Amino acid sequence: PTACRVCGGGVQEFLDLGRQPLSDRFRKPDELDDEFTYRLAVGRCDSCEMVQLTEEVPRDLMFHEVYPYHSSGSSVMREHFAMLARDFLATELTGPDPFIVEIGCNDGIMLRTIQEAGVRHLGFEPSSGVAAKAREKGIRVRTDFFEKATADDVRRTEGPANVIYAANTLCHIPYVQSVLEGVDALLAPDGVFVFEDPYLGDIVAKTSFDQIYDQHFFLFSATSVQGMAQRCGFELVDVQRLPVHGGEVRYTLARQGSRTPSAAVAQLLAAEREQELSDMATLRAFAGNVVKIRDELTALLHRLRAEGRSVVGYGATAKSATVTNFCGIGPDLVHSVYDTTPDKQNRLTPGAHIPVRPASAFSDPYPDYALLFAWNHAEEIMAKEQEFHQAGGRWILYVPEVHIR
Ligand SMILES: Cc1cn([C@H]2C[C@H](O)[C@@H](COP(=O)(O)OP(=O)(O)O[C@@H]3C[C@](C)(N)C(=O)[C@@H](C)O3)O2)c(=O)[nH]c1=O
Ligand SMILES: Nc1ncnc2c1ncn2[C@@H]1O[C@H](CSCC[C@H](N)C(=O)O)[C@@H](O)[C@H]1O
Ligand SMILES: [Zn+2]
Repeated sequence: PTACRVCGGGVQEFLDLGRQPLSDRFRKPDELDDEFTYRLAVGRCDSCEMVQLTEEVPRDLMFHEVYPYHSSGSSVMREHFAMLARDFLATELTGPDPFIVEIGCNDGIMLRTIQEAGVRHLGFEPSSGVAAKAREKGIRVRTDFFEKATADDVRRTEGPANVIYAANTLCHIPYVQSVLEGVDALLAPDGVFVFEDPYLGDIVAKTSFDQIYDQHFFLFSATSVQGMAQRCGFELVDVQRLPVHGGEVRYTLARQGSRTPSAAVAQLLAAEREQELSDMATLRAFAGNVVKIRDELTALLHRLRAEGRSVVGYGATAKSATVTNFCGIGPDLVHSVYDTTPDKQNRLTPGAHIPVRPASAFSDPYPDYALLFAWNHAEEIMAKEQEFHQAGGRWILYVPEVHIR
């Protein structure tokens, strides 16, 4: 039985994805085939409605010098964060001498615009190789985890932050209480803590179970974020839905009664209550659809092999680990996975051990099918891969349902 990371309440499981490897550990073909596994399963707190995993992977197993994800590899995301940065420069960072702190700045995808504006800033990025890529752009970065203590250090030496921002980062952090204590110590009395992460509403609507893997500890909703804020002295004052990463919410927290919540907060809370998003029965129905997609996807891939049709994957996403290991998909069904990330090329995917090859290798003669694990990047990827589809190759998607197009 598992205690809620936010409130200490009881977490009831509704989905068990089985033994999983680390999502971003790509081994060389010669490397011995052991690896760390953990049980991936998800539950909902009874008190605060926080959806969360029931086993944590230690932070240092996930975030360290070989973290292979470099945010700046997507043009869509580069544009997304530039705009977010400009939006902040125009609103929250108009002070004299404003200060913005980003938790999980990675290769500096967001902070580059802040630095280029001459605004004082600090990235926390415990993963030293991406941290280094950010410093190369001139960005000020601390190779440390953000938590209560390092936030106190930063308050002490740099004074309060007008904005603390985290993208695709807070949901990676089981110790959200120490984070929030750090925000409390660091943030200006009139500041904002803004974070954006994959949205439970979108996961449930699209049955995108591949959004569940080791680094996604929390699947936030407005209902559970409002509860978490309230419980720590903050308040949810705005929400914005975002289409990136398969569907996200950007949550804006201010200290309690410092600002008036936008109409958008009540409206989303009401949609979720109306749709019974976080009712155990809804989440269990989602889990039932998860199994259906597994069963349909494997039936398709085995049918393809029996009809002599070649299948590869496209995008060696962290997400794809959950798919290949839960579904039992390896090299006998999907021969290679094509990917743009140098640190993942000439390696095997975790658990399933499918060879990863450079995307530049996905070329004539094309395979018959490409299983699109990077389905959140469909438009960006398919625009670069017109020749494949023109030649008659087809994509296999499993979100929101198994289908070919
Ligand atoms: C755009 C594009 C990507 N690709 C390849 C590159 C990447 O390996 C992967 C895409 O991964 P993408 O869906 O962005 O992140 P992943 O699920 O891994 O998830 C990661 C892990 C992390 C930090 N924990 C997180 O939360 C999100 C933000 O990112 O796909 C191409 O080959 N061609 C392309 O044109
Ligand atoms: N406690 C913590 N403080 C700051 N960053 C952290 C952290 N725990 C993990 N991270 C970093 O959080 C990042 C999650 S990946 C998301 C990166 C980027 N913000 C983007 O949206 O694409 C990784 O670079 C990881 O090393
Ligand atoms: Zn709780």
